[PDB]
Amino acid sequence: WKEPCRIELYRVVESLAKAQETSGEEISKFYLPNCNKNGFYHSRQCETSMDGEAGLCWCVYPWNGKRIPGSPEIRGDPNC
Ligand SMILES: [Fe+2]
Repeated sequence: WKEPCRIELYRVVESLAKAQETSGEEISKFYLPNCNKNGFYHSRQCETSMDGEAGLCWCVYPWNGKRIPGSPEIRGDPNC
């Protein structure tokens, strides 16, 4: 797609909404694609947190949102 992150974000949000309907426990962290305004992926991708815990972050190729091999994953800005 020309805006792969934007498209994925919409789909993930829809899927999350559906999952929450039947979810056996309230999920307070989840991954929403972190998109730039052009519809691609920010180099940094972070888990969304709603529980006062830092989300995991990792680094991705902006054109596909796939984790860069050998790049770090930490609960903080990995400095991608
Ligand atoms: Fe970026």
